[PDB]
Amino acid sequence: TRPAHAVVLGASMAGTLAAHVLARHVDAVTVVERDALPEEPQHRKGVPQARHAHLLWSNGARLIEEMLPGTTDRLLAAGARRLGFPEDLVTLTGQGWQHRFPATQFALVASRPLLDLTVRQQALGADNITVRQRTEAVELTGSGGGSGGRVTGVVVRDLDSGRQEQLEADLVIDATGRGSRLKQWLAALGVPALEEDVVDAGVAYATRLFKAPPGATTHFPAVNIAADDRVREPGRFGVVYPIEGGRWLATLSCTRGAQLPTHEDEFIPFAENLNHPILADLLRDAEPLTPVFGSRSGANRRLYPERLEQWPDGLLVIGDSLTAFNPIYGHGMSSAARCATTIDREFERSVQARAGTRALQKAIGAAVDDPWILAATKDIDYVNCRVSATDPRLIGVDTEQRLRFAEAITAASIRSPKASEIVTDVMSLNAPQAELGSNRFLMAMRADERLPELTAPPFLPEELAVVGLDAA
Amino acid sequence: TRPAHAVVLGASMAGTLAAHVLARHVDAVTVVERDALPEEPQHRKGVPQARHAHLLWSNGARLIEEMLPGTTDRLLAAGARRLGFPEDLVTLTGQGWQHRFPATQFALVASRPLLDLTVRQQALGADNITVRQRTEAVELTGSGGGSGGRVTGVVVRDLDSGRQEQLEADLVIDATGRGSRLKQWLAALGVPALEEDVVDAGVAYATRLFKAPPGATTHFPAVNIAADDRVREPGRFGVVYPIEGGRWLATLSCTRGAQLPTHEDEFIPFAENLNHPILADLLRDAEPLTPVFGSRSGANRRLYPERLEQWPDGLLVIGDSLTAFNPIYGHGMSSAARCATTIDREFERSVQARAGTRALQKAIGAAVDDPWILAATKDIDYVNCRVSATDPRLIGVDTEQRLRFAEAITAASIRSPKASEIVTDVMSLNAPQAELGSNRFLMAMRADERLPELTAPPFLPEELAVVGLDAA
Ligand SMILES: Cc1cc2nc3c(=O)[nH]c(=O)nc-3n(C[C@H](O)[C@H](O)[C@H](O)COP(=O)(O)OP(=O)(O)OC[C@H]3O[C@@H](n4cnc5c(N)ncnc54)[C@H](O)[C@@H]3O)c2cc1C
Ligand SMILES: Cc1cc2nc3c(=O)[nH]c(=O)nc-3n(C[C@H](O)[C@H](O)[C@H](O)COP(=O)(O)OP(=O)(O)OC[C@H]3O[C@@H](n4cnc5c(N)ncnc54)[C@H](O)[C@@H]3O)c2cc1C
Ligand SMILES: CC(=O)OC/C=C(\C)CC[C@@H]1O[C@@]1(C)CC[C@H]1OC1(C)C
Ligand SMILES: [Cl-]
Repeated sequence: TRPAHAVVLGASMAGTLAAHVLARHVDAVTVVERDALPEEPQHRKGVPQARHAHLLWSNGARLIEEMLPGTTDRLLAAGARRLGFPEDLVTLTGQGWQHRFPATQFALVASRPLLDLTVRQQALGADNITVRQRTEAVELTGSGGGSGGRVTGVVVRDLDSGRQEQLEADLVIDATGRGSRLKQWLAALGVPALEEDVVDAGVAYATRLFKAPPGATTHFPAVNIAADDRVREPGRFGVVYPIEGGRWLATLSCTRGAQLPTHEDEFIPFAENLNHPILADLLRDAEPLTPVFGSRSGANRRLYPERLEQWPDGLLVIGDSLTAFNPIYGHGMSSAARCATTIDREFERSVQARAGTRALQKAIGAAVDDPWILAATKDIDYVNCRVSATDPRLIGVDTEQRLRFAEAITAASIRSPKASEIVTDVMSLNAPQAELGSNRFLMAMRADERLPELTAPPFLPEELAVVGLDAA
Repeated sequence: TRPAHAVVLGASMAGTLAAHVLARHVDAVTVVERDALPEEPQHRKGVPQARHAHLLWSNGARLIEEMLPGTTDRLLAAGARRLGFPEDLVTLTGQGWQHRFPATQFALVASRPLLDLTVRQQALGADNITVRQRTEAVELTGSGGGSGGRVTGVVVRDLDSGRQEQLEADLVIDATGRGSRLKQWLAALGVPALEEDVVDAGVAYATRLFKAPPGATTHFPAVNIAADDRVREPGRFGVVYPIEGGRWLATLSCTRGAQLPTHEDEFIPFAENLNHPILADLLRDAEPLTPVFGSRSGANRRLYPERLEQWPDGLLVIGDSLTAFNPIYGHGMSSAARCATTIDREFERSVQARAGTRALQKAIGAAVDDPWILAATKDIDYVNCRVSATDPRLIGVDTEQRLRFAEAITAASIRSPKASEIVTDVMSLNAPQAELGSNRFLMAMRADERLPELTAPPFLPEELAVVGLDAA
């Protein structure tokens, strides 16, 4: 019969959205969150990635807006900014500067804790959602492997008390992020291991918060230095996004074989050694507000529970636990919104053999293919890249043809409007990566006008005035 | 690599939309249509159903509008009407008259040949679609059976000539309607027979065109008379929709075990023996413009090429040939729009070893599940219904439970606004039928007000003035 009680494990983006949606179809929804959840925008041990820059692409923004009307207006009231792509950015690519064509896509930019709090507020207010903060999921109960295994509940442990308790449920949602022990829990229940694709370029991040020159959060574009020669050299990148409170979030990145700034005095010299020193120039005399924060969670890994015949009934895995991506492309939250979107849209059809949770998990798997195959294609050809994947779209490919086509796509997007719009659709997770091989894109790539090469970064004079620069 | 030439077999609703969509992804697209296609709105031997009432539910209309912008305005320019449900209809159900709540869904109503021509106009004009009229596809070429056979092309026969040239293609789409020889073509090439669910209530139709009282096509609602019972007696129904040209399209229907008006003189007496004589009264002094047209195509059929592992590469089946429904629910065209919509949205992702066509056919099959189980559930329990199906949602269900819930839904839909909106979402193919078992709907069914039972059909006095009637 219908599920009556659902336990969502984890209360970050994936868990929160899935819990809000399940509450519409399930009588009772418990959320099990290890951390205490602040009622003020504040960092916390469970989401350490929140220290680094976070783009909410249009896909995620529009999907969240549909689940939770008013969330965008609430975020912008709080000082968030809607960056239009490519209009509101100064971007250096491997092929040159991006012409700031009129915005055809957008991302919402803000400190991640502000976005998390604003979503929790809109989503977890429901009467039939009980969130148990300071509570840790320890393992899953039930049988597994063979014939017809199912998950019956979850053993949770109060952290402030230390007591343990078995929490029974008809449905269990693992949303415990990239560091999920699902594999451990599954081995405990006697479930055979899952298929796992991995494309790991060894990306790491180093981030500092800065106080921005007055007005730069609204009248100065974001600046991104994303040039790369993947097969010869490890990548080195840098970004400066505006966030709320007149602040600049500056995030530097590299791939395996390169070295990030460990100390504060090494931050600027890394931005100086990029293909253009604009970032070092912008941050030279900005006031630093934090030390350097680091992250090493940059690998593209994807589990395939939809392929496991022994997948236990009543168990779903969403978010970073199901599949996590190279954050340079900023799709983690959008694909979290996708998983909750999919649960909302296939739940009723799936509960009418409990082939309904394996149907849910199958629809969920399809929903996250777009960010997986985008990040895996871009990263697969880096020098030193660790690759362990069965995806035929990656393994049996003529690599030099792949990079020649990669350079063509970038060369078209930076200097031709029709080719730029399609790329932003893919970059904003609103169109599949395969659209860039479509005849439509091939004809835009060939027939559209190509503006001249920008010799200097395309800043408006006003914009250089806001930060006290001119010339290049 | 990508397919280069696609042959769409059939140029009705399914074929035309698929041809327009394939043309966006395929360099060359030929459509093979048996009939000659008129440039003026006219009936034709290939679409004999066009004589009978045709509702374009909101689902189909919005899908067509997105693929072919401007089609809605063109239809209404031609005199079509957008019926708002339930506001613009006078409907008798098994549980009483439907309260004309403000419209929460809509259908486009017009003569089917008018809809056919204006969609062909918007769709087949493309540079890379050549339509060869008066040409019949007779059988398929290629390999087949065992491992992974493929279809190489189609043997076509020029009709005005007697000629018989083979037309090769990378992809072939069977859109030849309910009376397609697909099964013959597949058996000849050695592919095993496909799974087929059928729930056939023996539905037949009898239709007459009438000239409507001046203004009634704009200021008088559609009138729908739907019989109550199913388990004791065959159903007897009638509807009168306004169509373009100040005309009334009147279509009467019954299920197996009843007798339809076969000739002209028993039309009125059949609408006279319905549970309310409003239909016979409305056409008593109207001018009949046609003789009575008949149809016996009322069976719910669903093929499962997504289930056949021996399904030939490069072959797709869409439209009525893939799955056909009891037209009382008016979803055939909406499910055609879905099939081309699904092709358009997963073509690029799937042809990227033709493991892509079997993915397309799986995506298409999912798109047509909603009308299938929306047409099979209502019909499954009719007297005399012949059923041969593997669908667990029909075979393993408590008959009295299905019936008890059916009347509860209708009793709620006719007298409660919140319950009415959800039902119209489902009936207009905008929500899966499983939504009517949702917690959302169950609490709408229980918490929303129930207006008093309507004693008389709910015509406004103004409306009866337009047609010269009064009383009940
Ligand atoms: C450096 C970096 C930059 C990123 N930038 C972007 C970006 O620009 N845009 C974007 O869209 N995405 C970005 N991402 C990805 C994004 O942060 C995640 O995809 C997003 O947070 C969704 O993760 P999640 O909800 O699945 O789990 P997480 O966000 O990782 O959270 C897991 C939650 O589960 C809880 N939990 C864990 N274990 C247990 C347990 N045993 N019991 C109870 N609770 C538990 C944790 O406390 C936490 O609250 C970035 C990621 C990184 C690392
Ligand atoms: C009585 C009745 C009422 C209906 N009412 C509604 C309604 O209210 N709403 C709704 O949405 N749907 C309704 N339908 C269904 C709707 O008519 C169809 O679903 C719709 O026309 C889509 O069909 P199709 O394009 O797949 O094939 P069809 O419309 O049946 O057309 C098949 C085409 O293929 C061609 N063809 C066939 N064989 C060959 C061959 N060997 N070689 C070449 N060409 C060939 C034919 O000439 C024709 O052009 C109704 C159907 C019937 C029978
Ligand atoms: C980096 C490379 O060659 O990999 C292939 C590139 C692909 C598949 C598309 C990515 C776009 O080329 C990028 C990186 C430029 C877009 C940015 O200008 C923005 C701000 C819209
Ligand atoms: Cl991190």
